[PDB]
Amino acid sequence: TTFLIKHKASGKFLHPYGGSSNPANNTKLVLHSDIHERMYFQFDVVDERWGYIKHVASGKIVHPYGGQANPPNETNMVLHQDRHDRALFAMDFFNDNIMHKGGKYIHPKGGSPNPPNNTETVIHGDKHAAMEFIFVSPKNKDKRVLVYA
Amino acid sequence: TTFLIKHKASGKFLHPYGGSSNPANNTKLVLHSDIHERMYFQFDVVDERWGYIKHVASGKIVHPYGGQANPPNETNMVLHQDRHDRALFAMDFFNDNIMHKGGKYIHPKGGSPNPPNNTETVIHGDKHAAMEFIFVSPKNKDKRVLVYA
Ligand SMILES: OC[C@H]1O[C@@H](O)[C@H](O)[C@@H](O)[C@H]1O
Ligand SMILES: OC[C@H]1O[C@H](O)[C@H](O)[C@@H](O)[C@H]1O
Ligand SMILES: OC[C@H]1O[C@H](O)[C@H](O)[C@@H](O)[C@H]1O
Ligand SMILES: OC[C@H]1O[C@H](O)[C@H](O)[C@@H](O)[C@H]1O
Ligand SMILES: OC[C@H]1O[C@H](O)[C@H](O)[C@@H](O)[C@H]1O
Ligand SMILES: OC[C@H]1O[C@H](O)[C@H](O)[C@@H](O)[C@H]1O
Repeated sequence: TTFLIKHKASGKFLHPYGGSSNPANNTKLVLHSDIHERMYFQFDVVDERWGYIKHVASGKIVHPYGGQANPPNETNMVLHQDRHDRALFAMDFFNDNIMHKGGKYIHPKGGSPNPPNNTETVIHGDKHAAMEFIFVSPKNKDKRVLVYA
Repeated sequence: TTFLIKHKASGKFLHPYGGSSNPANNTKLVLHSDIHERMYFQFDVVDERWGYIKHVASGKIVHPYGGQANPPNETNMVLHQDRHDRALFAMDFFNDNIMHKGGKYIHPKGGSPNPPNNTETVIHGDKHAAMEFIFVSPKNKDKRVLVYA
């Protein structure tokens, strides 16, 4: 299932910085208000809840920068071609968050409920309203879709 | 995906009372330690998180007895052949519970974390350790499996 990753508090979406159909390895993931095919994602299940968050246009997936199993707070989120267990996430559509295998979450850097366009996303352990995400239809940005199959 | 519904606190499983391969409509759902093909379930997605919890052997699905949209606390869980929106549940594999569309959860009657075989299950709004369930492989009762597809 293809979906948009929507920051719940702001309504902005996860994008590769620059919006390329083929971002280079280690391109940062940011929040931005635009909708287009280069901010579409899919989720590839690896082990029950755990899987890869895949940028549809390029096939690269979401990583903590440097590929840590236990990335520290403020580690940047990036896209990278590699597939390994340090790029595993769970798409928690009940609590509305995205958790890395190490137990921390994807946040907007700085934790704003209304981050401006091109705000970087990072790992952080905190849980609060400004780190919530919902997963929605590319044809209807208010319609939640099931990302697991 | 076929799975066992395992009460987390006790390790007992959801069964039709009596274990029939074709339980009559309104047969109660109980907790019991046995494993066999007549306590296998599947989840049929209807609307994102919402779907029907299907008894594999019979094709009947889980209902609150009486089929109310807002069943009160202590309403018995049963199997019934009917499909309608009052038989919609979400299988919350993040918080480890089963939620009815009306917002309440499946519980062991009376709330014991170590209830005896043939304990009835019921609707109740409370959240606590004794209403947690996990969804596991029929071939390995300790291995969580993804119920959504
Ligand atoms: O019947 C189920 C209920 O049993 C009560 O005794 C318990 O306090 C509730 O939280 C719920 O578990
Ligand atoms: O950084 C993300 C941003 O990149 C470019 O500016 C694109 O034009 C936008 O649509 C958006 O994808
Ligand atoms: O930035 C992410 C990137 O980090 C390191 O370079 C790892 O070796 C890669 O596999 C990838 O995880
Ligand atoms: O960078 C993310 C980080 O931003 C701020 O420091 C917030 O207080 C934290 O809760 C977290 O959201
Ligand atoms: O009530 C459930 C219970 O019913 C019968 O006793 C069966 O023999 C058991 O395996 C179990 O299914
Ligand atoms: O007990 C379950 C049963 O309850 C009532 O009889 C409803 O009308 C049926 O569809 C079914 O939901």
